[PDB]
Amino acid sequence: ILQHPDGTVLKQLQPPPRGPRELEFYNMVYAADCFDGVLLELRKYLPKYYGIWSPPTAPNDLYLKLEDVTHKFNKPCIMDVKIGQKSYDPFASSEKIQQQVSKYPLMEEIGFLVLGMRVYHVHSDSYETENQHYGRSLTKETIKDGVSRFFHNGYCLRKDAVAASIQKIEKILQWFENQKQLNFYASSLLFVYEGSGGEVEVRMIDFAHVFPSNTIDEGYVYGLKHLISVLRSILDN
Ligand SMILES: Nc1ncnc2c1ncn2[C@@H]1O[C@H](COP(=O)(O)OP(=O)(O)O)[C@@H](O)[C@H]1O
Ligand SMILES: O=P(O)(O)O[C@@H]1[C@H](O)[C@H](O)[C@@H](OP(=O)(O)O)[C@H](OP(=O)(O)O)[C@H]1O
Ligand SMILES: [Mg+2]
Ligand SMILES: [Mg+2]
Repeated sequence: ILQHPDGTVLKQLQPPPRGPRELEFYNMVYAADCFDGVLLELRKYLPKYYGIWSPPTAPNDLYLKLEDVTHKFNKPCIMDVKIGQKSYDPFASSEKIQQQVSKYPLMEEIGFLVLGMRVYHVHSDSYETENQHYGRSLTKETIKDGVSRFFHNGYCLRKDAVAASIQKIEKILQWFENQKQLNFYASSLLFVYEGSGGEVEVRMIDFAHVFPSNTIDEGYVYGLKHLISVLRSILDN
C-alpha cells in the first residue's frame, strides 16, 4: 500500500487470481453504467475507486487507486478487522483451508479477527500499534478487552467512537441483510476515529476473495452481529 498526498492510496494487485479478482470487484461495483440498486448502495461503504493505475513508465506494474479513508483525520486511530466465519474461499485447496484455519482456529466461533490497530495516546502525543499476532491471540475470554483497547486513548475509553462504530456497522449489516448476490471471504472492516470529537469511518476493504452467490453471506452476518454485540458491551464499561 502506498500513500499519496492527493488523498488516495495505491494498492498493488496481489498475484493472480487474487489481484485480478479484486480489480474486477471494484470494476463491477463502480461500473459507470451500473443501475443495480444493491451495488449502488454498496458504494457508500467502500473506498471511492479511481480505477486501475500504473506508473507512466511501467504499464506492467498494476495498482488500484482508492480513497484514503484516513485522509480527513488529524490523528487517525485505525483498526482493521477481518470479518466472517471462514477466511478461505470456496475454491481453496485443503492446504489453504488448513493454513487459514490454523491462523485463527477461533474464526468460526467468533466471526471476526483483529488484524491490527494504531491508536493515538493523547498524554504522549504518540501512537501505539498492535500487529497480526495481537488479534490472533484473542480468545472468547479476552475478545472484549482486546477490541476495547482500540478505543482507549491512554486516559479514557472513547465510548463516542464505540457508539458511532456500532451505528455505522449497523448500516453495513442492513446492506448484507438485503443482498444475496455476493459473498465476502477474507474481507475487512477498516475503522477510523479521530484521536486528537465525532468523525468516524467504518469502510469495507480488501476484496481479493469476493464471489458471486445465491445465498445470504451468513458468515459475514454472524461476524458483524457478534462484533456489534462486543462493541455494545463495551458501552457498559
Ligand atoms: N482505502 C484505504 N484507506 C486507508 N487505508 C487503507 C485503505 N486500504 C487499505 N488500507 C490500509 O492498508 C492495509 C492493507 O490493505 P488491504 O487491502 O487489507 O491489503 P492486504 O490484501 O495486503 O491485506 C489495511 O489494513 C489498511 O490499514
Ligand atoms: O498475515 P500472515 O500471517 O502473513 O498470513 C496471511 C494472511 O492470512 C492473509 O490474509 C492471507 O491472504 P488471503 O487473505 O488472500 O488468503 C495470506 O495467505 P497467502 O500466504 O496465501 O498469501 C496469509 O499468508
Ligand atoms: Mg487485508
Ligand atoms: Mg487481503
